[PDB]
Amino acid sequence: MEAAHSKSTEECLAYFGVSETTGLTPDQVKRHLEKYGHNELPAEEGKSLWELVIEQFEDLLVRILLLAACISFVLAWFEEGEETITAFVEPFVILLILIANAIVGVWQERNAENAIEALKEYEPEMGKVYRADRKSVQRIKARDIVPGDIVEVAVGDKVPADIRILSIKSTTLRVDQSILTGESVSVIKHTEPVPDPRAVNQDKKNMLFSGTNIAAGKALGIVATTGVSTEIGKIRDQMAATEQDKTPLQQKLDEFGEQLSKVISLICVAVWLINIGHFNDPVHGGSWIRGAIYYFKIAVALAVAAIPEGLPAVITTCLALGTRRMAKKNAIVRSLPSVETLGCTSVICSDKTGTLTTNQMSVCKMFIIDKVDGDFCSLNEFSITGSTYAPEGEVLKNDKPIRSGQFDGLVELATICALCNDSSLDFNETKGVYEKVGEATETALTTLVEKMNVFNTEVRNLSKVERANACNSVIRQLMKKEFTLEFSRDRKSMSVYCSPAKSSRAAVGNKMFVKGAPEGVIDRCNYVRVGTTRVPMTGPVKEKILSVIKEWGTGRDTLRCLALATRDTPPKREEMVLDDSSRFMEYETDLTFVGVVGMLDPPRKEVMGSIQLCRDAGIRVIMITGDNKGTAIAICRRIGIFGENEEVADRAYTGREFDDLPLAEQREACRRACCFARVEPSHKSKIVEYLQSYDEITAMTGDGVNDAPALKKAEIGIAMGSGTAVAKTASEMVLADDNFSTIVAAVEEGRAIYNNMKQFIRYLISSNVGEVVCIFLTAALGLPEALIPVQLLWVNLVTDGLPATALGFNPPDLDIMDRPPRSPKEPLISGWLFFRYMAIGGYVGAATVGAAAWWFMYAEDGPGVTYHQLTHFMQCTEDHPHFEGLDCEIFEAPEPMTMALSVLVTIEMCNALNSLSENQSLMRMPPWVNIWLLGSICLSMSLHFLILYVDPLPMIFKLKALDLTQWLMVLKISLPVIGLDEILKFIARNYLEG
Ligand SMILES: C/C=C/C/C(C)=C\[C@H]1C/C=C/C=C/C[C@H](C)/C=C(\C)[C@@H](OC)C/C=C/[C@@H](O[C@@H]2O[C@H](CO)[C@@H](O)[C@H](OC)[C@H]2O)CC(=O)O1
Ligand code: NA
Repeated sequence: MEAAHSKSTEECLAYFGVSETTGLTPDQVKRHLEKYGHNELPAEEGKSLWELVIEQFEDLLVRILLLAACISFVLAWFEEGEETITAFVEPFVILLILIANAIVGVWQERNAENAIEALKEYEPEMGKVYRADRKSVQRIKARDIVPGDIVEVAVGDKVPADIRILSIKSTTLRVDQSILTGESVSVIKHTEPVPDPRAVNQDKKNMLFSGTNIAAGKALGIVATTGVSTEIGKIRDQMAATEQDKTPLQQKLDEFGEQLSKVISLICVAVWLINIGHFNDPVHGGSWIRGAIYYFKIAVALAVAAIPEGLPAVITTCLALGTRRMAKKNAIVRSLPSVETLGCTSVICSDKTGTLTTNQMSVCKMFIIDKVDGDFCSLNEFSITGSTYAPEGEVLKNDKPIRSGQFDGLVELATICALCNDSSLDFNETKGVYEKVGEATETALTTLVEKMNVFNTEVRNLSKVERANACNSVIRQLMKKEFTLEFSRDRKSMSVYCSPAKSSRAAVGNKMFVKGAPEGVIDRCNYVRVGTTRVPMTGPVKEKILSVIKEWGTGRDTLRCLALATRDTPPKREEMVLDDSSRFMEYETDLTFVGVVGMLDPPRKEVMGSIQLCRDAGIRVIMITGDNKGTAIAICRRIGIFGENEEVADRAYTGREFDDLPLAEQREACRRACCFARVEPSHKSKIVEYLQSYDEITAMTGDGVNDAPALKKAEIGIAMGSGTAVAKTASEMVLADDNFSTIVAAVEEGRAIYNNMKQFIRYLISSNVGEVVCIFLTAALGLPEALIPVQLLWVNLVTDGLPATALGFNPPDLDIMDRPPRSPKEPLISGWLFFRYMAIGGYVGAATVGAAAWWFMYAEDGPGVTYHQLTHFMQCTEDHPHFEGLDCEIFEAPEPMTMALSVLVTIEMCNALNSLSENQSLMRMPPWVNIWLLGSICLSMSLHFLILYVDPLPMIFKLKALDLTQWLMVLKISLPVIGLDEILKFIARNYLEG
């Protein structure tokens, strides 16, 4: 029964066919349980296993690198040399990274909590039911409960299923629907049906939702829906169906992997096409097995050279170090990738109360009728000082302090604010200030009564605690609070029936003090108070009332007006039906207007600049609020979303308006709307869908379970620190101080990280491009091997990894918030940037190959050899006469490879300094700016010397120590890379920037 709220209690019993006295018979229990199933959310199966590891080896590059290990393992065993430990190193280190890199991607254990599992914390273990097999109540497992069950609930009990209330045994039934609404105010429930079939959960005043817990009272009802059919269940299915996309950066890296695979695959074919001349060679010239060793040992080098093996470790360390910066700036980021995509935030949908405002409600102004006479009419405006819940303030008229007690209208003003009020004040000694108890709205009225002091009570003699509820208690001495008519969205008001104490205070029997929305209350007023006297509600007077209320709400004050009226001749205690919530409005009729009070929910102290900060950053800010369209717009103009004097008729909508628009115009409205008032529960996720349709990175925010689906669907889900756990687990970010400013502050960090992140990405890729050119040059020309795959890995992992990680601490390029958001489909390298690192990669390739060729030919300690015979090193044993000087092992010498490797390492240290800034010259930007970079460079070169000195290492890397004689040549060939890059930077700023 999904529409059980609209059906009467007799109808729900008739549908399921169950007796309220007996309950479901064990036969029915078997039938209902086998039909509707168990009352429990589906166990989130489809979890990770060994398959999660398989997913890491699904891409193309990972298979190419894996293939490099298999081919390497084949060539590892096949060798004549009697070397032991160095045998299984090439295929060993590959698995080390392939395993390590896979573990990083599989790392979704500690860096990501489950949202649906946190949602299962609301469904209780056991629940009470009345079955036909027994007489007394019997508690069973909540899962065993089925639709049609006659369940029982009391105070403290957690509601097991969506229950249609049948009978309330206690005096009044209160439930804390904080998770399914947000307001901590325990709403009062009733038994009568709600006529609207598609009414919102907040309107269903005869339903107990699962997950909710009874704050007070005891009642019995029939179970309407269970499992996924409940309100919690329907929210769960929305989250389960919602698929989260991957950050635009992640899509670029997956895209780069596909491109890099074609590059490796193309070069492998290119290398084979260059050696197509071997077709025109004798079969007795040698063995094909010797040529196959070259083809296989080359391909493995290509895979290792092209791939940036250290990249994943570099970003994981950077983003982890970026997470700590987020936490310090009040921003608990969930996942690692979230810190980067945060900078690409183009839209920020935020809630007004709590986030944009301080939630420190306080009455600022208030007016009453001065006197009425024909067409003439005059009011009596006042102003209250002290934007806080503390009574430390005063009342003044026209910027002059006055005694509130001297106005009879103000006396009843404070009377209604004190009586018609369930909240109160409470002084906290630990904090050292006055705290609120209940609603922010009602507590402000409590504070107002304390400031006014209409009956002139002693205040200086009182203590700090007695001062809390002094004036309010004095009011309670006069009138007795008989009963209160609960607040409802149908009439938008609240009244309280009151009887005078035994003292004869000139009271006309009993009274009703109304409090609620202006337009609703003023219309039901047929009379108007004038201090002590009363006059009929005339036209001219009603104009002045709504005009001032219009001025306060629409004006710069942006006040939440609240009309206060009183019923002088209310119906008798017997005639009033206390259970019928619909008749409450009729009871609140024929009222006498007393006065209006205007309160303000003060905007955040820093939102003025944060909003303006988004204006420059090109980020669109949309406000979601519960205020009316008129005031919501006025508030938007105040904080900065709107200008003080611009047109915003189509740039702002209500829940009613937006819902009435067609599907096409709803999407058209979301691309220009910057304010949504009176928003429906499901409208949050709708707006996200329309925003996502324009390929726009959205940042929706919430706090309760209602917003979970919207947060889950949004790219950047934002939750509050004071929000529920489900909102936190579903969101990508959690605001520590619940501030809109900390969102923008985090977004600014997101762009700063992405700039530094994108920088070392081009740095590593630049090195990988050079390693491919080094291999292709030494292979195509037919030269001896310049670099070994075991060497290239240690270069990408350590020597390039350390500085690349140190590049994450690069100084933030100022004026970053001046530029617009990073485009989702923006390439990492393109145009001039591609040519820039292409030339840099092109030079290092020739430098490393030339460095090795230097030792083979024009060397000091090396042999005096020429180029034409150096390319024919594979024919050393064959063509004996042409090659004669020393052993053939000299072609496979460690010296020339040490030169090629030293030149590669030295240049990357210089290229790391080139990566300090993208275009800013090293003359402008000092190389010693980033201290962590210099520390990493010193550590890298220290490790470079380590693999040459400490004997155990160089034997494995196939290297031999170089003296000062050989190191000089390395610096001569390496250092020129800075000058070349300096020229490219100079060309970029001059003949490009325009
Ligand atoms: C981009 C932000 C990601 C967050 C993060 C915490 C970790 C990321 C950092 C990403 C590095 C990418 C490098 C590209 C390069 C060509 C590939 C190599 C060296 C690869 O080695 C050949 C290593 C890849 C390891 C990472 O693998 C993940 O594999 C998944 C399945 O295909 C993809 O969905 C992820 O796409 C972004 C991808 O990152 C381990 C990992 O999670 O690392
Ligand atoms: Na999400």
